[PDB]
Amino acid sequence: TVLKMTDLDLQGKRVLIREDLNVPVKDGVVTSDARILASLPTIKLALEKGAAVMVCSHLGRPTEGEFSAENSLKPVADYLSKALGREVPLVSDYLNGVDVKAGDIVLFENVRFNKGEKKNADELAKQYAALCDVFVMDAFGTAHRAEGSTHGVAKFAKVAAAGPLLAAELDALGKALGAPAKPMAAIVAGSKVSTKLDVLNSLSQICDLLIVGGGIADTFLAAAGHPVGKSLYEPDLLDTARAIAAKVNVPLPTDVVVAKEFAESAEATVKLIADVAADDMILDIGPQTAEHFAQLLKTSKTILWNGPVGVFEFDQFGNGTKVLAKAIADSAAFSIAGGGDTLAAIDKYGVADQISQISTGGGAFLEFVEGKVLPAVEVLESRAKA
Repeated sequence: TVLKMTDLDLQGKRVLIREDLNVPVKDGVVTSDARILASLPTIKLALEKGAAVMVCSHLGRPTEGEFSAENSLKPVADYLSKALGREVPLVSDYLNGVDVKAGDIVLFENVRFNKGEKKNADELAKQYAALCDVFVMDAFGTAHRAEGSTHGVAKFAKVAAAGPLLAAELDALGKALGAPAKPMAAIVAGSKVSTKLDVLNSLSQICDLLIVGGGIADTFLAAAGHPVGKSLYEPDLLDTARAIAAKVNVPLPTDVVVAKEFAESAEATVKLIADVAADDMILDIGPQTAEHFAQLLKTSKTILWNGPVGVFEFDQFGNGTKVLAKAIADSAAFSIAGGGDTLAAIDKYGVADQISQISTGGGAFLEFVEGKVLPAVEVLESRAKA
C-alpha cells in the first residue's frame, strides 16, 4: 500500500516527479519516445492539479560527477517543450535551489551526473527532498534500484507517493501474478536457465503452462533426453530444469527449424526434435509446435510473455514467434509482456494494441516476476505506514 499522487492536494505545492525518460537519443535528438509518451499524463495531471512541477530522470549510465553531453537530458527538454506547447527548461544546477512556480514545469538535468546518485547518498537524497513538498515516484523501470532520486529522496521528502504510471504497472503485474485467472500461460525465453533461474522458479509456482524458448528451451530439451546439436545448453542445470518441469507443465517442442550456419548456401529446415543433427542449430520452433502452442495460448485466461521463440529477425526463423504473437493477440486472456526482445517482437508483428499491458522496464519487470522486493516501492510503503 502506497500513497498516490492522484489522491493528493497539490495546489501551489512543489512536486518532484521521478519519471523514466531514459529514451534513445542520437546526435542530440530523441529517436523514440514510448517512455516519454507513457509519462506525459502524469506530468499533465500534476500541472492540472496546481503543482509546481520538477521532472527528473536518468539517461544512460554516465560517469558520476562529470558532464557528458551525450547523456544530457537536453533532448528530452526539447521534446517536452514541443509536446507541451511551452518552453520546458532544462535546469542544470538545481541541488542548491530552483525557481519554479505553480503551473510551471522544469526538467532537471540527468540525475546520474550527481555524485551519490548510484549509491543512494543521504546528502544527495536530502538535497532532492529539500527541493519539494511532495516526491512522486513514477518510474517503475528503475524501481528495483535504491538510488538517490528513486529511493533516498523518498526517505526524507515531506510527502512521498507513487505516480499514476507506477501504480498502474503494480496493478497490472499484481493482476497477472497475484492470483491470475486460470489457466495461466507464461512464455520465458533467454540464452540460459541459470540467468533466469529466479524467473523460472517463481513462475513455476504461479503459472499452469510454462513455454520456454531459446537457450532455456535447449536445456529443457536436453534434460528430457532430446538432441539439441550445436545449440547452447547448460548440462549442470539439467537436474534443475527437470525439477521445474516436475513443478509445472513445460510443453516441449515436437518440431524445430534448424540451420547449420548463417550463409547463402545454408537452408533452414524443419525437423522433428528427434532428428536434430549434431551440427544443427535450433533457431525456431517448428510449425506443429507453433500450432500446438497457439492453441494453448488461446485457451489461457492469463498470459505472461517474456521472450520470442526463435531468431525472428530472420523470416526463416520467425514463424514460431509470428504465430505466437498472433495467438496472444487473438486470445481472450489478459496478456502482459516484458523484455526488450518481446517488445521488438510485438512491434514487428503489429499486435501492440492487442496486448493487455506492455511493461517498458525490463529489469524491474523481471525482479517483480521473481518475487523480489522493489526498493522504490518498499520505501513508499514504509512512509505510508509510519
